[PDB]
Amino acid sequence: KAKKVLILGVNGFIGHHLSKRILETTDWEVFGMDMQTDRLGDLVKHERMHFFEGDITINKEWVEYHVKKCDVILPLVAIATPATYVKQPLRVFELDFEANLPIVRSAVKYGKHLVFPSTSEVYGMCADEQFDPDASALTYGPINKPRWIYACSKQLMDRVIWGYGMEGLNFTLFRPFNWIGPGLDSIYTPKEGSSRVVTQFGSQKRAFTYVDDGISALMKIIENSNGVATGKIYNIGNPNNNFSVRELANKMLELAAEFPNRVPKIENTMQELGWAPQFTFDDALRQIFEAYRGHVADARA
Amino acid sequence: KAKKVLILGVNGFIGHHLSKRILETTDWEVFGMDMQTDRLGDLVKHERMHFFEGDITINKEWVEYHVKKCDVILPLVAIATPATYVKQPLRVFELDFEANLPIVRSAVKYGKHLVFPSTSEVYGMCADEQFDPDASALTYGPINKPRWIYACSKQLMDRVIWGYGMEGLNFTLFRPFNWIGPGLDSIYTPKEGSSRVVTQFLGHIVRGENISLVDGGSQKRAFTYVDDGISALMKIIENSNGVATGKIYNIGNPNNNFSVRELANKMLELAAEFPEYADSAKRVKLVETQNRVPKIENTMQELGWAPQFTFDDALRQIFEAYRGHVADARALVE
Amino acid sequence: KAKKVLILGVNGFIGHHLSKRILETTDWEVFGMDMQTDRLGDLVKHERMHFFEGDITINKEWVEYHVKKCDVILPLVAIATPATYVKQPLRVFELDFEANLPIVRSAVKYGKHLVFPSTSEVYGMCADEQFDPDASALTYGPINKPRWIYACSKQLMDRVIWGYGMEGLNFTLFRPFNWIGPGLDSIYTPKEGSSRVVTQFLGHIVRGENISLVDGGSQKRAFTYVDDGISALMKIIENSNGVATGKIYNIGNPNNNFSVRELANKMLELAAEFPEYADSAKRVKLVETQNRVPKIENTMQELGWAPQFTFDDALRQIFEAYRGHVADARALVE
Amino acid sequence: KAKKVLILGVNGFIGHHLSKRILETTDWEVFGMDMQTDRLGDLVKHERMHFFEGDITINKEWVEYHVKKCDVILPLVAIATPATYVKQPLRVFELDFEANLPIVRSAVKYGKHLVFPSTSEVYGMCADEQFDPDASALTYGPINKPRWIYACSKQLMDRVIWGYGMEGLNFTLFRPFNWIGPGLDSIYTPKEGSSRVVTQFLGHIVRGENISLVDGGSQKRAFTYVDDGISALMKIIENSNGVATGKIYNIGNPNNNFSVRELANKMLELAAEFPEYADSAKRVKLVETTNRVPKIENTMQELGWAPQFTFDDALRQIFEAYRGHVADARALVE
Amino acid sequence: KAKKVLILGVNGFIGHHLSKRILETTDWEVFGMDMQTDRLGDLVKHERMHFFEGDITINKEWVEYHVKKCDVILPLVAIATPATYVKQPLRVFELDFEANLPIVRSAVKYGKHLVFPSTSEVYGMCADEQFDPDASALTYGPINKPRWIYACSKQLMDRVIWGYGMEGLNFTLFRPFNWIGPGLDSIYTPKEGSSRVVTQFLGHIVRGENISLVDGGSQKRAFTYVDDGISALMKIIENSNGVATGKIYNIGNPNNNFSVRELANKMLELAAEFPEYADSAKRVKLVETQNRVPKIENTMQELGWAPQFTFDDALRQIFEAYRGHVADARALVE
Amino acid sequence: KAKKVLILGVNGFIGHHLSKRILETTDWEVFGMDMQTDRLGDLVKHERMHFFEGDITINKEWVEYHVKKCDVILPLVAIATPATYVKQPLRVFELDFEANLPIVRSAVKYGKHLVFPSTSEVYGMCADEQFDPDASALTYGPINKPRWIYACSKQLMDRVIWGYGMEGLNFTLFRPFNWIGPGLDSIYTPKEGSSRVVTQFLGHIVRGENISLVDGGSQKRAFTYVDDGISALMKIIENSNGVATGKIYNIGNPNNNFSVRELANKMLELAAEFPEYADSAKRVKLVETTQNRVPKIENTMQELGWAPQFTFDDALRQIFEAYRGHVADARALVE
Ligand SMILES: [Cl-]
Ligand SMILES: [Cl-]
Ligand SMILES: [Cl-]
Ligand SMILES: [Cl-]
Ligand SMILES: [Cl-]
Ligand SMILES: [Cl-]
Ligand SMILES: [Cl-]
Ligand SMILES: [Cl-]
Ligand SMILES: [Cl-]
Ligand SMILES: [Cl-]
Ligand SMILES: [Cl-]
Ligand SMILES: [Cl-]
Repeated sequence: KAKKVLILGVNGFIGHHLSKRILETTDWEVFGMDMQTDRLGDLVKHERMHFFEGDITINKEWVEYHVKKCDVILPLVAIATPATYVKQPLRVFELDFEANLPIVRSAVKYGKHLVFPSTSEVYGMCADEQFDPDASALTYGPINKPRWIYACSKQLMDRVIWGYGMEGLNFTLFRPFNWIGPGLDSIYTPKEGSSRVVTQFGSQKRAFTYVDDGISALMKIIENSNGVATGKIYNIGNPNNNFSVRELANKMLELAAEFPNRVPKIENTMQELGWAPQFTFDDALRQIFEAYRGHVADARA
Repeated sequence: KAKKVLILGVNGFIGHHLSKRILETTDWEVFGMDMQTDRLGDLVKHERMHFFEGDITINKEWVEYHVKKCDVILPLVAIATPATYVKQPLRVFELDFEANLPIVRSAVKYGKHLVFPSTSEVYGMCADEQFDPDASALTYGPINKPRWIYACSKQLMDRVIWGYGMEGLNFTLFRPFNWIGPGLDSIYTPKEGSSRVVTQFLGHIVRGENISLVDGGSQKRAFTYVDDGISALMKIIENSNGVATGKIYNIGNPNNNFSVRELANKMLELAAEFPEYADSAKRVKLVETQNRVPKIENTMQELGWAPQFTFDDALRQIFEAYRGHVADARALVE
Repeated sequence: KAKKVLILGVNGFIGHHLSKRILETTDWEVFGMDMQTDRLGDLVKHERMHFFEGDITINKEWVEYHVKKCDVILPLVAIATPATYVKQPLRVFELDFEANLPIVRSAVKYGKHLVFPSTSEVYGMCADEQFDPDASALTYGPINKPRWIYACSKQLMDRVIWGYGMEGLNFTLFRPFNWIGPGLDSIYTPKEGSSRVVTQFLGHIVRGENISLVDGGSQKRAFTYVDDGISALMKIIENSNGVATGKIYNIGNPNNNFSVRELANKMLELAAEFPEYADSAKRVKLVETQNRVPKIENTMQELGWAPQFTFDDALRQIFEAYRGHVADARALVE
Repeated sequence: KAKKVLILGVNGFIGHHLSKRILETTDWEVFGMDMQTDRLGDLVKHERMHFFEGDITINKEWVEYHVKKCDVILPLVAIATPATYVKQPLRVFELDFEANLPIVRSAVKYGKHLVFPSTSEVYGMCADEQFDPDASALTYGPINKPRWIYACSKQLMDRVIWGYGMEGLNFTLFRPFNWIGPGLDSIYTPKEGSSRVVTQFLGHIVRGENISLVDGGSQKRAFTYVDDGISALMKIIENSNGVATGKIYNIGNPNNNFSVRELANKMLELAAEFPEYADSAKRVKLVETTNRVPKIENTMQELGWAPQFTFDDALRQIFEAYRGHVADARALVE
Repeated sequence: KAKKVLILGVNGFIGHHLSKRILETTDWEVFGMDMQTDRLGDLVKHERMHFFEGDITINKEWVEYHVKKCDVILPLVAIATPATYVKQPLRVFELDFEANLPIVRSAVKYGKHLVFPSTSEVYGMCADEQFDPDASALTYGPINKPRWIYACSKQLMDRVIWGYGMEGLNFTLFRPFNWIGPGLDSIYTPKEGSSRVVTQFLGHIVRGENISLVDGGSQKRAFTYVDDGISALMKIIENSNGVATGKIYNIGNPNNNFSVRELANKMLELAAEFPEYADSAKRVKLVETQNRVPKIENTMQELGWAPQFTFDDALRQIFEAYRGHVADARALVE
Repeated sequence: KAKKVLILGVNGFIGHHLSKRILETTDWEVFGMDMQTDRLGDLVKHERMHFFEGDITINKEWVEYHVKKCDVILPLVAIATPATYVKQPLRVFELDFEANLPIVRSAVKYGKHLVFPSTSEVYGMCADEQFDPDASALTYGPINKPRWIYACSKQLMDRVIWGYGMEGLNFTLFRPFNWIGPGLDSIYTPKEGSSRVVTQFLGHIVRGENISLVDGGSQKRAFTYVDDGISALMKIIENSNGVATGKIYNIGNPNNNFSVRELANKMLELAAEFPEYADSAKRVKLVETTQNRVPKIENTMQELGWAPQFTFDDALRQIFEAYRGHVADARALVE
């Protein structure tokens, strides 16, 4: 009777944050697949948490089985390191596109709700003051700029999923804009996750989104009250936290003193999900320092 | 000994015209795959022409075998009908991308020269005065406009090929700009090749039907006679000194830049000169319901190539060729 | 050391009652496959009970591994709902026959005991007074009566298994005749096991819904308490001296021969005795919209078995078991 | 535009006689698959006859390709030899059912007309005065009589095809009743087509071997000359106004109703009239070892068809055709 | 963070002794696959011991996943029973070579350290005083002596691994020379590990059965206590600065050099001292029905290793361990 | 009715000579598979010659279909170039063993006669005076000498075939000893058939390039004219009353027993007699760089009714004659 949520790549930034919220705030069962459990801590001991081992490129039977068993499908496995797009464009395509296509097709076959991570980068060099999921044009560079294979792969997957939507697939696309929070993803981790630049730590701006706001929108998508999220595409970002790299540096140091254009349009996200981001840039970063104080070891790695 | 050219989807516009030039002007052997031969006429009786049967979505072993056998690989099979992009986007992805990828991957495996039909559509809503294959940005609409699945499939394919190029694949991408001539592909033929709009307009003229113009036919296009298209293709296949390896060429005549309305008027005027068409053409009503110029600098310089045919010669050649084959012209839009 | 019994589709009527008997009366290990465990209660907690997850149409490797590991193989997964035969005949074939064949073939490959649920329906419109698994002819209606795809699929599987038997497969076929008891499978559960007619009547009765008597409801059938069914299965699994190898057993009580009408009336009269049912049952009308008696002589002598439960005992047990689980009862037809 | 007919298992009795009619009386194209051509006479020469090599159990790609290419699909490959049903029941299931199913599914996928050889045996031990494809019940013996695996495999294939018909498959099932004529398939040839008893009896006769009658050879059967068989098929393939779509036709001559004893005697009487046969025919004794009328009303009415050849006409044709081909006749039982 | 060691075929001689030493003397994690855990004792309790179920011939996905997950890959599954080489050489090839090749290939793909059990038998009838892994010639009998398919399959695997080493594969081959100790694998267990001749002799001794000496039992061999074997394996798996990468190591004690006859005598003589063995030992008849010294110079010097255990100390160790498990000793030859 | 002989890798030395013998002396049908026909001359125009296209690593369906169709199965496709064993051992294994295994398994399934080219190399460093297929030990070097992956792959295949023989497979193994004749396979052609040492010596001689003599070139070998090799093969394919079923035959002329140096000198002397080769041949020097190999053929002679007729000298003279209007094809032997 309880809703079953399938998270592929659950040891990630998103997976462990989403699992926590689910276990703590609902009666849903979590089916979570990954290779390691190091980001989950105590979640795995929870009686509605069901971790299992597998890789989407290898455990095809075990993955398909859980797609049939579950109600809502989150395939979160994906290469999302900008350095890899340039150096090994083919690895990006093989994992983010080719390895995920069967999982999409299983969600179709078994009539499930596919909640898929598109990308904030899908807009590319779009010039709109606000990136509109229903309206903005999508602009990439020429073929001889291979970094664009990431955006192009994600866009094609969006259109393939949209195509299946035209034939009856219940899907929601979401595009996270620079989610940040405790438990940041490791630079080389194969998951849609956290903002790289913030871990590492100049006038390029981006919209930073505290993870709790991101997760809240996701919960509403999974709950899908009245089927409102079906067929829809949502930017999940805080456009009020549009800060430059210099500003990030300066605020992070000003915050560390206490302890011893790519703007997402989110109108449809707010209205349709009854959602609004609560965390200011300042709140967001304060939260990350409060969290990592003990674990200086986990920070470096 | 002789160079071997594999054409997947040979029974049609590019298949016919390319095979013809190859047989008549080189010692190369042609291996052409398709389901039927009714567009090849007498080419099959030539000793250097090797037609064989197969379908790229079915005959995987027989196709791969030919990729290992041949030197140059041209996979022309694809849905390239604008209406289908909107109504059936999944079928466009499945065939144009998904079913061509194993062919690309065989070309990688056996060290062959992959000569792949990219598309003029890949530039999308590009604002550049000339679409430049080494420089222009590529712009599509949002996900809720599914017609863009074609340009997006074709883009991702160009990038996957580019990624193999970075690992040693010998490839050339070509982007035909509105190739037109005798033996146009039927509107629903799943082959890269001939300008659909010109084909559609020709079918209307000969059936005596109205020609419908969106936004008063303001859309401008660069029209290219097939002989010009083929000559650039020949140079790519020859690949003197490896000059075409790693390259992307628009193959178009930027000097034949006309609006869709100008195209309709010109074809209507031309139809009236021919007694085979005039009477159907008389019945045609033009009814009512932005700039796409190819840069061809690299194409002309690297390949020693220049387009020779004006808009006028192009269309005339077309009307000449169909005059005793009006039934063929009429069936172009069925 | 100990016998390992593999049950595929363990989470239901047969899986539950059998497993229980195995755990309480033998030293055998039970390996049970299904998607959920809600029909197994605390059985999973027992050290000789090994539940594992999978679907026969998906987990090919995991199922075959278990066929190699275990000694006796009971593949229970099957659409066995009459309504479904008529409306989705292909689903019945795909699951009951096609998805079960690889499992049969692994039992062959690894030299296991295949204990396979055939069906009392295999006899079809047989005219014999007693359905004899070694002698009775098997009669179905024409192709335009798709209801018979179920019996025909099951007959073909029995013949395939028999063909494997000719080549050395150790098999036993069993044909349950309307097994009934606690934990009936709900009507769309895709498992061989419980009498659908008794299950649907129970559901409708507890819901105060009218009952359908097809063709006046004079078709006579034989009803069997689950404990009698299970006792016989236990004998088959133990297979003392190889007595059940190559054999085909009807498991049912021929003395419990009642018509559909008689069943409905009996169940109505019984429900009136219980406080949980009497109110809803009073609201039940019978609505109008030959003999199927099993020979069990070989089953009796070869397995040293005899059914113990009368019709009344059986139905009584069922009503008692559901008194505290009225929602389970209501859900049987959901 | 011309209709394309696909025959899998073309090199034999049906493939030869069907192909000949098609080529002689229509503009349709034949695509015929087999391993050899020795039974096709001079047909291959015909420019509308397209023979190709392959085996339905091996050449999956080449078979699927031709299914997509063609309009009408006749899969004739099947073990149809009564002795093999008994001794090798698994091979019968594997070829007749399991290897034909992917062909049925390709016909579904590509929207083709599947014209499938069901069997006269599907009725089994039916008691009806005439075997009615829309109504007659179907009765086989028990599982311990494996001969029934042929009829049961064929029945299930019919129900699977029927299930696909419910989802939109354009099919016609046909059941030939002992078709006979020149070019009989030898007894161990795996194709549906010719009467094996007639073929075997001819074998013995030409070889001077005794003919065996079982249970006194009293069983009546309907015998059909091949030309009447083909005329029905042609009407099916033509499918005037879609009338054959979703139908099941017995194709036989109910007026040619003869026992096995009578068949032997008539064949022996007839052989004595032929110099080439008489010396061998004299040595044949009938040795004792220890009714099947087709209803053809729907066939006659929907196809506008009537069987024209008497049993006597039919046998005379056969003896005439083999008269200067004694070796071939002897080979029918090898 | 911590090194992950994958052992395929863990429930046996090497598996138990290796996992124990890993858990006690490192912080590494063990991932061990097998069908059962009965040879693992209490090792499964350890938090760094991860038993999982599977068979390399079936659970392809689960095996490949663990190869990607783990750092060092030990595939121990193989028929290594001499009589089976003779009786079923195909089974030996299929398991030892064909079924292990995909495991090797995954180790290549994912960049892992392949630590592979080659065999002392690979030298065959080598005439060298010391079998040198870097220099000794490898000598087998003719094709009509099927016993050599074992050594031939193992040889080819070593050369295939060496080929992948040339391309970057990080491998180490190890060749155990008659490893012996508690927990000997039963004779028909398909795992590389323990000395079959010693296991067979112990089995007969405890069963009061005769011992067979082929050709007087004058064949000499080197015998190695298990702790000495494991110590070398630990160094290989630690692989300090890649010292064992690309290397081939015999792991034997050349000072324990005894004939089969001397082995039998010494085992019987030592059994007399044990009251649990003495009585069955007196019933044993020794009945009539080449030096094999490993060079270990590279093993000693590269790995910092030396065998500590004398032959007599090794046999007494074995006799002590089986003292309270006579059942287990007797099951060795079943 | 007529016997059907399947030759996989028909466009080369054995394919050509065998196909010719079959067409001229029997009523058998030849089904030959390759990528090209340029080594087949006129043969394809013959009504009992059926050439078809395919590659054993790719056209699995089309190859298996032909195995089922035909009666006798000759899979000739294999890397057999000594330099490639050392440079690319994996490719040798993959083609010679792995890609041939399914063909063997099809022959088992469809009850055919598998006639498999094993190799004289299978004996390895055998010390026997005559290499006996039924008795001689098989000796290779260590793992770190990858040249031995060829002999080891071919040995394992012979043992897998033998194992299927034990369960009923109709097989014959044949081991050519230095078959030499017109139409030599170039040294990089992936086919069993011709002596590489003779082929490379010819190639270098006609190109006026040095010839290498490994370890002084003292090792003696047996050299067999192709006609003698084909005569034995024909008897195997006919297989009258199953004489060849389950058997292993060396096919060589042990009377043509000459050292590698003797071969060089003999070829150089022969080259000097032909105007097309003489100028090139004068330029060749022998380069030394840092064990007899006699086939026993008693079973082959007595079982098959066979004996080699051609001397070393006739054999090489026939080769030199054949190539003299085809100098470019001789030079290509080592390209
Ligand atoms: Cl870039
Ligand atoms: Cl805010
Ligand atoms: Cl659109
Ligand atoms: Cl111009
Ligand atoms: Cl029905
Ligand atoms: Cl009773
Ligand atoms: Cl029978
Ligand atoms: Cl009549
Ligand atoms: Cl042996
Ligand atoms: Cl010592
Ligand atoms: Cl070497
Ligand atoms: Cl001689």
